Amino acid sequence: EDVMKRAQGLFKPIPAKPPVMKDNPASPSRVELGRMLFFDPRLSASHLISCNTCHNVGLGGTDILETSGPRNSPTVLNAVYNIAQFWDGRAEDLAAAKGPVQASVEMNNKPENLVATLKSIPGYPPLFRKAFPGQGDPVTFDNVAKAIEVFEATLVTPDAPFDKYLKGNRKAISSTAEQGLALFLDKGCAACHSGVNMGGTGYFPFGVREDYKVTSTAADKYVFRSPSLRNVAITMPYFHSGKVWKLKDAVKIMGSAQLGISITDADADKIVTFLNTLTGAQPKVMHPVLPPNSDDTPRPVSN
Amino acid sequence: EDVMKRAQGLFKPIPAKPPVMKDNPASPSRVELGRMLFFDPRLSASHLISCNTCHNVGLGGTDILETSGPRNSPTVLNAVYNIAQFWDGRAEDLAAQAKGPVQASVEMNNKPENLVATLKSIPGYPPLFRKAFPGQGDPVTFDNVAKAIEVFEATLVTPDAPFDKYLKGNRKAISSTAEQGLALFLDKGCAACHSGVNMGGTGYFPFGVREDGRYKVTSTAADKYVFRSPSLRNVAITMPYFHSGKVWKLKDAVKIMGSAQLGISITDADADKIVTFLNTLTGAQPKVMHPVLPPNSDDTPRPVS
Ligand code: HEC
Ligand code: HEC
Ligand code: HEC
Ligand code: HEC
Ligand SMILES: [Ca+2]
Ligand SMILES: [Ca+2]
Repeated sequence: EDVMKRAQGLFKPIPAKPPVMKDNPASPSRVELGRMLFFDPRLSASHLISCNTCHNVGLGGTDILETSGPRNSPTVLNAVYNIAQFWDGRAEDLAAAKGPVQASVEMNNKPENLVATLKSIPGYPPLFRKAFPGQGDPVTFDNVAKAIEVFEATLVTPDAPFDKYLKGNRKAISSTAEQGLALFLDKGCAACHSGVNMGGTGYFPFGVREDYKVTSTAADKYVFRSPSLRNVAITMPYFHSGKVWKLKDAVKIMGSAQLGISITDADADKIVTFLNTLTGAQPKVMHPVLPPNSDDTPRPVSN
Repeated sequence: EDVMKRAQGLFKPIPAKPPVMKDNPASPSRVELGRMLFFDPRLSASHLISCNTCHNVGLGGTDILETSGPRNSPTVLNAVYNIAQFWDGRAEDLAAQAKGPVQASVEMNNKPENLVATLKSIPGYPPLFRKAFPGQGDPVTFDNVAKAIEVFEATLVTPDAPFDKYLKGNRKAISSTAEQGLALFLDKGCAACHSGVNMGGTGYFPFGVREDGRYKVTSTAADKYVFRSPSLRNVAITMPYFHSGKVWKLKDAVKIMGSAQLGISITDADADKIVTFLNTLTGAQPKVMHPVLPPNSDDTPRPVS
């Protein structure tokens, strides 16, 4: 199959094994701690919002809201395979500081309040000494993000029917889905939505905006990340703004004159059918049991 | 006309003003320190090699050699507008920081702590680090060396290429043949990968040119490597081409990029028009004063060989 072979050139399947992070080695106790932090709403100043609120592991790693400039929450699933870390920005700033964990935390908290709160919870410091042995002061923000990152690295979705197809089985997806794939290649979609994550590799001067929703940029210095399409069927709504609710409308907008690509409604349906093959196996995550406040834990602040 | 409006969609001209670096504010003394360090060969263990050796401001910010796995040196000119920092790697690793390009370059020829100890042994350096990073007890550090350099790098931009005058409205700034090259570049789909203010350097793609004058071809990286699609600004003057530097002639690099593997075929006539367009992307080359560097003391480490 030409189509299969062309697919195997542009994409690779998600490995079952969590990828190693260089300079952040995974260990049981570090992965455990990262899981606790991920579900602990005390990392928000109000004590109500955890990472799981906006990146819900039960809803495709996102929260099925438009936004929470406001942005749609991208999935945490397979985010460890994204090269491009942010929805949009100017070239120079995406080039030259804060990564996504820190940025996310600052949405509803201050790093220093976060760390002072963790220190006030007697169960946390012993877990940080186990997870970061050797350090005199292991409860720090950088260590919070390290622990969370080794947990996020286990939030991968191997075994999507498309991945079975990449590994050699032509029958793992329906031939309607195969027609959508063929269309996805020939129309040019794959140039931007490529590699092991089927996107997340780069930025383009191409946002979807209003004035109806259309692809555009005026000569404007902002560029947008072309997202991974993995699990796109269950991470609605779509695009940086979350303004477009249906996958089919998303596919149709992407059939813009501005990126080459003309597509019929019939083409769209086949493409959607193909995009439906990219839903992998969803991680089964245990809700952690969190250590209790002390009398000295800071009070919630409503915002 | 229409070809113009499409080009204004995809590309953006280089600003004349150095871009502001988040958390790395430019100041006259930080810029001056960064220029000194850039031209100081004592940042290498041999004391012979400076940033300017591999990224020569005289030669389009590169060194016109294949390689110095070994990689061709990308230009420093406008590098402040590259989002993608490296030639290639796996997705998960490019996602992480194994250090940025300054640290990694230094590691080609030296160790960071030897660099720092060398700078402290040069009496004229510590005071300049004090002026450049006020309020810090110990300002001579590896991170401060990179910060000083980066604000110096931020001045190494090339505004006013003929193509940028065209972006700004003037259709006569490039030849009508250049304009046909432009039309081709867009229509064959080149611009999706070589877009924005830097006309590339925005992303990684699972295509590298490999050993197959067409011994070289685009081939997929079903191993798990992706390659940066580079900025094509000043491409006419930063030969040889591709991550390995193996293709010397621009026109050959263009033909190679006419790959069916990327849904593209171009005639030889086509290639020539595209080359003509690419030649419009050379900007004004920065005029950089070679610094006068402070002298060793008697305790400055010896060169190694
Ligand atoms: C708890 C501390 C966490 C963790 C570990 C992460 N998040 Fe969020 N997140 C939110 C939004 C709107 C974005 C998009 C920001 C933008 O691009 O402009 C993010 C982004 C991320 C990422 C990047 C994922 C990727 O595509 O590579 C990651 C890894 C990440 N977050 C992890 C929104 C929120 C919230 C809504 C209020 C909350 C709460 C969090 N995030 C918290 C966390
Ligand atoms: C071929 C016609 C396609 C198809 C079927 C899709 N794409 Fe793209 N894509 C690009 C960018 C920069 C974005 C983000 C835009 C924004 O957020 O404002 C997108 C977004 C999508 C989505 C939304 C998915 C989500 O998780 O929100 C979908 C379903 C989608 N694309 C499918 C970039 C590009 C390109 C770069 C030039 C090209 C070509 C395409 N996309 C083409 C297509
Ligand atoms: C002196 C300290 C410097 C500075 C400030 C920089 N360089 Fe180099 N450089 C070299 C090579 C082969 C590469 C490519 C590496 C790869 O991607 O695999 C680099 C890369 C850079 C960059 C990134 C540029 C970009 O495209 O965005 C930058 C900003 C950079 N360098 C700055 C080769 C060498 C050398 C050859 C021996 C020497 C000496 C240096 N570099 C030194 C420095
Ligand atoms: C349309 C026909 C074109 C033209 C005229 C060019 N490109 Fe690309 N390009 C891409 C990548 C990933 C690379 C680096 C590959 C490697 O080094 O192994 C390139 C490289 C080039 C160059 C060399 C520039 C240099 O400084 O060395 C040139 C002149 C060039 N390209 C022109 C990526 C892509 C794409 C991604 C899918 C597409 C499409 C194109 N390029 C198309 C074209
Ligand atoms: Ca979404
Ligand atoms: Ca070169």
